[PDB]
Formats: sequence, structure tokens, C-alpha cells
Amino acid sequence: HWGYGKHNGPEHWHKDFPIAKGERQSPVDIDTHTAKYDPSLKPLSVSYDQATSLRILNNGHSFQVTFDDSQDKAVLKGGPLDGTYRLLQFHFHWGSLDGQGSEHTVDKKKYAAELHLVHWNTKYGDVGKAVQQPDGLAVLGIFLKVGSAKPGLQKVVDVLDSIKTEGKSADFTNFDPRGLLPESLDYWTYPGSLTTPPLAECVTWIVLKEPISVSSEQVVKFRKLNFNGEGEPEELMVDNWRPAQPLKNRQIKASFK
Ligand SMILES: Cc1cccc(-c2nn3c(c2-c2ccnc(Nc4ccc(S(N)(=O)=O)cc4)c2)CC(C)(C)C3)n1
Ligand SMILES: [Zn+2]
Repeated sequence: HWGYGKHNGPEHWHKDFPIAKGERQSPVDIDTHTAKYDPSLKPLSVSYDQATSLRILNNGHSFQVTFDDSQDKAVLKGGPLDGTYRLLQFHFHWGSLDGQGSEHTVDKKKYAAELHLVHWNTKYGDVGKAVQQPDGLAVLGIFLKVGSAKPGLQKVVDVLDSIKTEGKSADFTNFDPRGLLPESLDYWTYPGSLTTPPLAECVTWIVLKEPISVSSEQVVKFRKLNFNGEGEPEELMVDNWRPAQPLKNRQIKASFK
């Protein structure tokens, strides 16, 4: 029922999900001059060497690559986090043109897209339980700008024609998400929420400063996806991003000087 258009988009979500107007909603604008360096923050530990990807799928709001999270394989630790967070899935948000598509913004700058690597805190045992906790999930956010191709993304781009419509999925084994990471792990961090329903306030956000570059041909392939299922009127899956929400009583901390 919810989506991104005029009659069911982000400004409507609060009716079904009143937490949409809550105290720690995401995304936010990152004001780089106000974010303070926090020398107590650790380097992030992104340990993806043993990741086991399973499927790629169109869920009618994005496309997502899913991982086996039944043991500590691909894990995020350190940074602002206490304990161990297992990688469950990644997905993207993107625009209809290169000047929009990201959910977080940086001094009001919108990037062409944003990658979300979604991890959950193993102390809660399963992801369903984790989403009910204020420290249940950690989402690693990575901006995409349009320039040179990202070789590590091409394997994803090349299967999107097989999952054009909502409900479609495909085998997507042996995908290495290390190929989506920028050089620097410099980051901003703040407490927030899921950016799609149910908008649960369960996320420690870790947003990398350095964007990755993707080619115009790569992002064009994202824009050929459909929100609709096969047999319904074709409506391009574009502009599947929630706008920046009020920061309220939160501080965004920088890992870097
Ligand atoms: C895959 C899986 C396995 C087992 C349980 C669940 C699950 N169940 N339920 C939920 C979830 C659930 C779990 C994990 N992530 C989400 N959603 C999610 C994740 C990341 C982002 S983003 N854009 O900020 O990165 C936005 C939404 C939802 C939500 C619910 C409480 C209504 C019920 N999901
Ligand atoms: Zn997301």
C-alpha cells in the first residue's frame, strides 16, 4: 500500500506508522560543520571475507541482495557499536536523475544513489527481535555519484533484467560485497530509524564520507526496474528515497578530524 508517489509516499506514511513523526527518524541532513569529531569512536571493522550471498530480489520498493546470517560470517563491529552485527542484506535508493536519489544528504547535497548494508545485533538472536530494540540494527550507508564504473557492482547490474517486477527473484551466490566499499572508512554516526515502513527506531547509522563512483550505464539499469508486479501498469522504480527528517535532539558524530 505504501510507496513513493503522490498518494502513498513519505508524507502519507505517518497514518499507518505514527512513528514517522518520532524523535529519531532517518534519513537526516548531515551538516558537516556542526558534526563534531569524537576521538572516542573506534575505527570501523568491516569483515566481509566470508560473506555468503543467497538471492537477489525485487521487493516493490528496491532490489536487495540477501545473505546467510545463521552464523558470524560477514560482520560489522567497532566504530560506535557494542558487540557484533551480522550482515543480512543490502539494497539501494536512487533517483530519476543524477542530482537526487540519496536518502542522507551532506550539507543539503543529494547524491545519485545510496547503498544500505543492513546488519543486526547478534545479542538479540534474530533480526525480528533486533528491530524491536534501540540498538538492534546497524546500517552502513554509502553514497553513489556518477562518474567511472564500479567494477564490483557490475555483477548486480547484469542480473537486474531478470528481476524487473515486484515479486521476482534469482539466485545470486558468490557475490563479494567488499567490491562496493570505498577506500576510506571515515564516517558519521547518529541514532535513527529504518527509512521504509515500519520506520522502527532501531538503527545505529554509520554513513561513510567517501562516495563510490558508478557509471551512468550502471545507474540507468537501476532506473529500468519497476515498482509494479508483472501485469500491472508499468511504473518505473525511481525516486525510492525518503527525504531528510528533523534531527530533533540528536548529535551527529564524525570519526575523523
Ligand atoms: C528479513 C527478515 C527476517 C526476519 C524478520 C524480518 C522482519 N520482520 N519484521 C520486520 C522485519 C525486518 C527485519 C529487518 N529489516 C527490515 N526492514 C528494513 C531494513 C533496512 C531499512 S533501511 N532503508 O533503513 O536500510 C529499512 C527497512 C524489516 C519488521 C516488522 C517488525 C514489521 C516485522 N525480516
Ligand atoms: Zn535503505
